[PDB]
Amino acid sequence: SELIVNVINGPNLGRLGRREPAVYGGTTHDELVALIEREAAELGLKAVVRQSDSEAQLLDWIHQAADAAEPVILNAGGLTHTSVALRNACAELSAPLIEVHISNVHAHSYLSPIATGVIVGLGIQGYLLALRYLAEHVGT
Amino acid sequence: ELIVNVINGPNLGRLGRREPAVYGGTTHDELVALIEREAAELGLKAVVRQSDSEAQLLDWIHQAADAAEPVILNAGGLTHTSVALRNACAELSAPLIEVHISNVHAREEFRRHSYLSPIATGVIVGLGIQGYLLALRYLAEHV
Ligand SMILES: O=C1[C@@H](O)[C@H](O)C[C@](O)(C(=O)O)[C@@H]1Cc1c(F)c(F)c(F)c(F)c1F
Ligand SMILES: O=C1[C@@H](O)[C@H](O)C[C@](O)(C(=O)O)[C@@H]1Cc1c(F)c(F)c(F)c(F)c1F
Ligand SMILES: O=C1[C@@H](O)[C@H](O)C[C@](O)(C(=O)O)[C@@H]1Cc1c(F)c(F)c(F)c(F)c1F
Ligand SMILES: O=C(O)c1ccc(O)c(O)c1Cc1c(F)c(F)c(F)c(F)c1F
Ligand SMILES: [Cl-]
Ligand SMILES: [Cl-]
Ligand code: NA
Repeated sequence: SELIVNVINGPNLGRLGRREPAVYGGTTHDELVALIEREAAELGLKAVVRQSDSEAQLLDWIHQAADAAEPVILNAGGLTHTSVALRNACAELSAPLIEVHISNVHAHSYLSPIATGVIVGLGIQGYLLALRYLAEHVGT
Repeated sequence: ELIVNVINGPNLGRLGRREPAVYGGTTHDELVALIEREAAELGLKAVVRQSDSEAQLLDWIHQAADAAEPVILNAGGLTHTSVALRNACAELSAPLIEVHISNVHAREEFRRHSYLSPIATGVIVGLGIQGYLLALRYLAEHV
């Protein structure tokens, strides 16, 4: 069966493509969802791509990915340097966790120390590169 | 076509020989071939070089700066320890992608941080040797 991958975007990402397109790119979150779904499907993956500004909703999704042993690509957005609850929930995942940021945040994520790996600064392509890693490192 | 420089620092010459259970069984020589194959596939040329010498790495980075070529850099044992390397990289006009095989944020970061991360285009850590191939894909799509 095709590998289910959850792609979770946190606060601010709802404004992707609308807010500061000269910094984070012109692609909207809707277009990002479609691009990720297409590329995942090409790789034999099923991407479940969601955005929320609610910490509670993000935790809720992470908990389901934990129980289901499904990989997660997480861009915590505005919660990246603030939510300990996200860190704590992600610590319970039993499949890979790839943290992704569009911009190079380094120019102290709670998530990075507990993620499998991290991709930052590579734009929206970072999500696609994370998919390609998972396609090669998680089996069906 | 585009020429990409992959530069590997100290320790990376022992890839596949040192702690293969941690960094993988693929040797640096085999990594070169994997990178070369992927660059052929993507329509890029890749030059892959490794040295344990900081001075040698600085020379290669200065040369990439003068040539205006992109750099994929795994500073290896110099990651947390060479300001000079960062200064050299600051003069690169083409993209700079930092790659680490291991997730450096998980293993040994208490005080110390990568010097390169703030000035890199982007960073890939923890994705194993595939991280190099992923960085190549980024470069192919971006010039
Ligand atoms: O929401 C954020 C920032 O709070 C975070 O520090 C970086 C971040 O996670 C990233 O580079 O992916 C993301 C950056 C960011 C924004 F900061 C923002 F305001 C947006 F509208 C947006 F689409 C966007 F991607
Ligand atoms: O929370 C859920 C599921 O319980 C529901 O069946 C679908 C659902 O509401 C949706 O497609 O938006 C959502 C699916 C879902 C998950 F099931 C999940 F494990 C995630 F990690 C996740 F990000 C995600 F979006
Ligand atoms: O040389 C290093 C470490 O000194 C560095 O902290 C991380 C590092 O840059 C990375 O994960 O890519 C690299 C890790 C590492 C090693 F630490 C090492 F001893 C090797 F033989 C090796 F091949 C290797 F990749
Ligand atoms: O918030 C805490 O201090 C804490 C204390 C005791 C615990 O058993 C515990 O799990 C936490 C919360 C916590 C994590 F869940 C976790 F995954 C961490 F990496 C962490 F540092 C942490 F501290
Ligand atoms: Cl890609
Ligand atoms: Cl790949
Ligand atoms: Na495609």
